[PDB]
Amino acid sequence: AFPVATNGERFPWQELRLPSVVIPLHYDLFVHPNLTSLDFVASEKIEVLVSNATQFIILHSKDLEITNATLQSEEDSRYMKPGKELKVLSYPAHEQIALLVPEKLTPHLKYYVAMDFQAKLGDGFEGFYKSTYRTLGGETRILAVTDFEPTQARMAFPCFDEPLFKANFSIKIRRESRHIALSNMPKVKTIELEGGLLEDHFETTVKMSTYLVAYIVCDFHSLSGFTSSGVKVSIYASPDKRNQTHYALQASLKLLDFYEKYFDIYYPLSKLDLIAIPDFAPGAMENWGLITYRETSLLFDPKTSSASDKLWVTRVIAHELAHQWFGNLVTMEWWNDIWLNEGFAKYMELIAVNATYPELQFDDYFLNVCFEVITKDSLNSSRPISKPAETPTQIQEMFDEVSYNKGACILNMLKDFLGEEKFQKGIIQYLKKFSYRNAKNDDLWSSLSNSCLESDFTSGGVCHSDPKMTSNMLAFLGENAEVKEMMTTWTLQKGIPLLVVKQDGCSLRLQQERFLQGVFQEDPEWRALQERYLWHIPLTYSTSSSNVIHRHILKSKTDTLDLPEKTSWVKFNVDSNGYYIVHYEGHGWDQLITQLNQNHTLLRPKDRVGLIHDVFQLVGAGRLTLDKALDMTYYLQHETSSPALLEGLSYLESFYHMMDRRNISDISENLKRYLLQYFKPVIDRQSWSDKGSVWDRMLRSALLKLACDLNHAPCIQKAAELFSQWMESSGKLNIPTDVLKIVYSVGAQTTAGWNYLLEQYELSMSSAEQNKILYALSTSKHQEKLLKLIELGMEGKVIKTQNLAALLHAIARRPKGQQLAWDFVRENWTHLLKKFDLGSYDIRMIISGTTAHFSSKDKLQEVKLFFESLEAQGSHLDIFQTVLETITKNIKWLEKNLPTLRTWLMVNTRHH
Ligand SMILES: *[C@@H]1O[C@H](CO)[C@@H](O[C@@H]2O[C@H](CO)[C@@H](O[C@@H]3O[C@H](CO[C@H]4O[C@H](CO)[C@@H](O)[C@H](O)[C@@H]4O)[C@@H](O)[C@H](O[C@H]4O[C@H](CO)[C@@H](O)[C@H](O)[C@@H]4O)[C@@H]3O)[C@H](O)[C@H]2NC(C)=O)[C@H](O)[C@H]1NC(C)=O
Ligand SMILES: *[C@@H]1O[C@H](CO)[C@@H](O[C@@H]2O[C@H](CO)[C@@H](O[C@@H]3O[C@H](CO)[C@@H](O)[C@H](O)[C@@H]3O)[C@H](O)[C@H]2NC(C)=O)[C@H](O)[C@H]1NC(C)=O
Ligand SMILES: *[C@@H]1O[C@H](CO)[C@@H](O[C@@H]2O[C@H](CO)[C@@H](O[C@@H]3O[C@H](CO)[C@@H](O)[C@H](O)[C@@H]3O)[C@H](O)[C@H]2NC(C)=O)[C@H](O)[C@H]1NC(C)=O
Ligand SMILES: *[C@@H]1O[C@H](CO)[C@@H](O[C@@H]2O[C@H](CO)[C@@H](O[C@@H]3O[C@H](CO)[C@@H](O)[C@H](O)[C@@H]3O)[C@H](O)[C@H]2NC(C)=O)[C@H](O)[C@H]1NC(C)=O
Ligand SMILES: O=C(NO)[C@H](Cc1ccc(O)cc1)n1cc(CNS(=O)(=O)c2ccc(-c3ccccn3)s2)nn1
Ligand SMILES: *[C@@H]1O[C@H](CO)[C@@H](O[C@@H]2O[C@H](CO)[C@@H](O)[C@H](O)[C@H]2NC(C)=O)[C@H](O)[C@H]1NC(C)=O
Ligand SMILES: *[C@@H]1O[C@H](CO)[C@@H](O)[C@H](O)[C@H]1NC(C)=O
Ligand SMILES: *[C@@H]1O[C@H](CO)[C@@H](O)[C@H](O)[C@H]1NC(C)=O
Ligand SMILES: *[C@@H]1O[C@H](CO)[C@@H](O)[C@H](O)[C@H]1NC(C)=O
Ligand SMILES: *[C@@H]1O[C@H](CO)[C@@H](O)[C@H](O)[C@H]1NC(C)=O
Ligand SMILES: [Zn+2]
Repeated sequence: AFPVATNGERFPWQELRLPSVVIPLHYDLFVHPNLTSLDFVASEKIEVLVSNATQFIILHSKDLEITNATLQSEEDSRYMKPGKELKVLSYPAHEQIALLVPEKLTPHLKYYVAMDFQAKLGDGFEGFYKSTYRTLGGETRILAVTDFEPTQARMAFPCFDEPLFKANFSIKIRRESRHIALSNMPKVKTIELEGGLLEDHFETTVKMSTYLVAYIVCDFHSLSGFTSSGVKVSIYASPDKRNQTHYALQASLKLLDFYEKYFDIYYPLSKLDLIAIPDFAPGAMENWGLITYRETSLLFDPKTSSASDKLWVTRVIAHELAHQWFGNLVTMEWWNDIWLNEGFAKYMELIAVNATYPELQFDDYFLNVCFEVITKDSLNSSRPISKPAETPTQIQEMFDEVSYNKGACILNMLKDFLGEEKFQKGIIQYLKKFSYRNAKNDDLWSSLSNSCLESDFTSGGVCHSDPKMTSNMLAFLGENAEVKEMMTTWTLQKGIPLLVVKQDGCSLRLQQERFLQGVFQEDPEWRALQERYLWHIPLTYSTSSSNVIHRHILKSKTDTLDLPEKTSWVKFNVDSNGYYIVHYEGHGWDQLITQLNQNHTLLRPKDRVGLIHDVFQLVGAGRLTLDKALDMTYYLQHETSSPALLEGLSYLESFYHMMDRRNISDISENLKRYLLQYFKPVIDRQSWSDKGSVWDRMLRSALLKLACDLNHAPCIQKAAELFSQWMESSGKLNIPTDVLKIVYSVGAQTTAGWNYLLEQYELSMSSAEQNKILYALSTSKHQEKLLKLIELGMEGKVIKTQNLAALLHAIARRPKGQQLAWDFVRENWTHLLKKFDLGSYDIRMIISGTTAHFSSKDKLQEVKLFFESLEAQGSHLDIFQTVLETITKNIKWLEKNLPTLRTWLMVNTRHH
């Protein structure tokens, strides 16, 4: 048959997508939450318009007791005040309710749908839920906060919980006298009810999707300032943490300005609120006018927050602010095109931080975003940027490295192609065109391809007003359709192309092929995954003679350009701005490496980190033996650009940790030696201080951490000295932030230090400190402590459970812990599920956070079996395949190149 209701009747409607016959225009929403009962009583009146006559209305509701349902109208006199009662049937399987009407409704007539509902405050990071913080005095205090994206709005009021059903919202909220209440838009009025309660009436909203509605009740304080635009920006936090909001304010004002100018679009609201929520699963959520954060994302305290931390805090404020346009002013049509929000937001981070905090050096850190997402696009299990999704759980999965980074990287790839100007003018022509409504994937390429430059040029020139037929316009319309084709290739093909370059004297044979990790070229598995995959890759290259940047658009599977000067080497994808790996056949890889050991300044600094990255990724592909990737780090002795230095190193440091976790002592013991010597010079220049530039500071941290993990006797001596000095000061002497984490994890290696550290985790007012303390706590050798941390996190009283996920991962990466963590997950999967949504980001990082590092044929089968057991019940996530392929990639990489690592390091000890 078809759906059956809770009362055992029927649902008029069978799909989980909603019906487009009734569409909502306005929500009168009223919420009265009682915070000492931990429940809420609410009501709502939805002005709807029906386009096609109907017998039944369909909404979403979940875990919501509905206790009254009427229908009124002022255009259809049958439902004239008071109005006839409706009868509701709940179909909990699609999270839908059906309101059933007495008489067929009239097309083109507005009705008001009214419901009273109630529920207990949720206790789990979604919906309208409870949250606790700690005061400085030791008091513990409660607030209630909403988190809705993507589909939990339906858990706090009945509604049409899809983006595109955009409406206006009117919120009134009732509160005790000791609380305040915030929501999306500033408060108009506060009427005093008679018992002493208060009713906050909020300015009603501009048209917006449901997942963005927010309300909060709490007792936070705030610092306020104004933009040059006239917005009141206010950072809200726990009373005692108010100090820590100053930089949030500083940066968000500067940023909100920048965004307004760059988009040519004012922020539409009158207020903008940043609040720091103590219990909060995401990094932060872009509620229009009321942005919510983990404290670690928004709060900054200078005695304890690191300079990296400030870069982080500046990044997420950049990101959420960008959503005000990309997300709220323009929302994706459906969750397939979620990258239309996140992709653009991740990218604006870069332009906006670079624009407003050049000192934060964020342009040298953006290649990590692409590099990370690349190692997941090197597997078959990867998806494309736009993929269909229908159930809640699929939608949540849609928020991943792909939706965020691949989207942000191909954007930055597009910009280099079109140029900042022509890119900005296409962005404005899109946010302006789709303001207050929705846009699908294609719409974005359309307005970015039909972008005009220098305004309209001459009004009556090359743009839409009274244009002039010229052989430029036929190539402008031709170049416009060229780019709309090329991008659509990037957005619907999974994976990332690898371009093969062969230099045969003035002749370069270009080949493209999907890049694949843990699969060789001579294999049965490889030429069947080269199915139909072909991209329009906009190439770039500089030769060894001239610094000229040539630019060709390869649209074929083979192609040949002609080199005129025919010189020493040729570096493709200059500055690395293009989403693709280049591998040189012949002596190409050999010419470039010698160039690095001779000068190395003959290749621009981005070219280098691209090479370093490209090189090692290609031994993952079998296309290069490991001794040519290691041979490159020899020039790091002279390397002066910190980015290249740190990429080089991490690769080396990855290996050391791969050698531990297994017992590969002799190799691990030699990596330790090839690092501590041969990078001794640079390590020895490092201050134990916060003095220097941002990359100076970052490199000190990176390096001093390296030597103290490798038991380098001096470093561990000095970090100990600072630690006991700190503890013998009862916290009176300050440790420089940049060695703060290193000192705690050196001190943690003893039960004293450790127990003092755990005791001060519970007393610290700086969640930046607490986070560093946790890491240190996690680095303990005893499995007694490690497990106590784990259980403390489950409880959620001492270590708040929002950290459990990340805690498990710190433990599992370290050898004395990888097993404990993996055992704990399997022995508790059911229990862990009651706390998190399978498909929540928290679950996906517990699953891959304890399995991804595995690299032996035995562990693989534990997992394939554990995953199989999960699938058996109501369970399935894409992370299952990606974990497997990754462990596989590691097994292959170990057995193909381990003897070469072993032998390379042995050789090096001979020559020096
Ligand atoms: C969430 O729900 C909680 C309860 O679960 C509510 O808290 C209660 O709120 C009600 C109403 O605000 C309170 O009820 C009133 O309490 C008075 C007693 O207060 C004493 O306080 C001091 C002690 O220092 C004495 O000096 C004083 O004389 C009292 O002994 C009663 O006397 C009240 O009755 C009289 O006054 C009212 C006020 O106008 C009149 O209407 C009556 O006719 C009557 O003459 C009244 O019963 C109750 O005390 C609160 N309890 C607690 C523990 O706080 C929250 O208000 C609610 N919050 C929200 C947002 O909904
Ligand atoms: C629901 O939200 C929409 C926004 O998406 C509201 O539309 C906006 O309505 C206002 C006022 O009706 C328009 O303001 C303008 O102000 C100047 C001031 O003098 C006036 O001269 C203009 O003629 C205009 O009214 C605004 O342009 C409009 N914006 C959009 C995008 O439509 C709508 O009013 C909201 N509905 C309710 C019931 O609140
Ligand atoms: C990060 O911010 C800096 C600061 O604006 C950006 O650098 C600037 O980029 C613009 C456009 O790329 C430069 O304009 C052009 O410069 C070249 C240099 O010769 C010139 O020939 C062109 O005709 C044009 O004037 C601008 O000069 C440059 N400023 C500086 C100080 O370098 C940078 O682009 C930003 N990065 C990103 C990724 O947005
Ligand atoms: C690796 O290649 C770079 C680029 O050629 C080398 O830097 C360059 O070194 C030469 C000297 O061998 C410099 O020449 C000098 O130029 C000044 C005027 O600019 C002139 O007045 C002097 O009499 C002298 O001829 C050249 O300027 C310099 N390039 C830059 C940008 O400063 C680098 O030294 C090479 N690495 C080596 C040789 O180890
Ligand atoms: O950016 C957002 N919204 O626009 C945030 C997440 C965020 C905020 C600031 C950042 O600098 C980066 C990411 N966000 C997602 C959701 C609902 N989906 S979720 O599955 O529960 C989930 C949470 C976090 C997820 C994540 C986190 C890193 C990478 C990939 N993914 S994914 N709510 N807020
Ligand atoms: C909703 O109503 C509209 C308009 O009454 C329907 O649109 C008509 O559909 C028929 C079907 O072939 C066409 O021949 C007409 O030309 C359409 N007219 C208009 C004005 O759109 C629509 O099919 C109805 N859909 C549902 C699901 O009820
Ligand atoms: C539903 O509305 C009617 C209107 O007369 C009211 O009497 C009734 O108490 C309401 N139900 C509730 C508040 O649960
Ligand atoms: C916050 O700033 C004020 C002003 O200097 C100071 O009195 C207070 O002690 C500060 N608190 C912290 C934790 O820095
Ligand atoms: C690779 O992915 C494709 C499409 O997602 C799928 O058909 C194929 O089964 C995958 N490879 C393997 C070995 O299963
Ligand atoms: C490594 O080898 C030594 C040699 O006996 C052994 O005692 C130790 O337990 C091994 N470590 C692991 C993790 O197997
Ligand atoms: Zn986002």
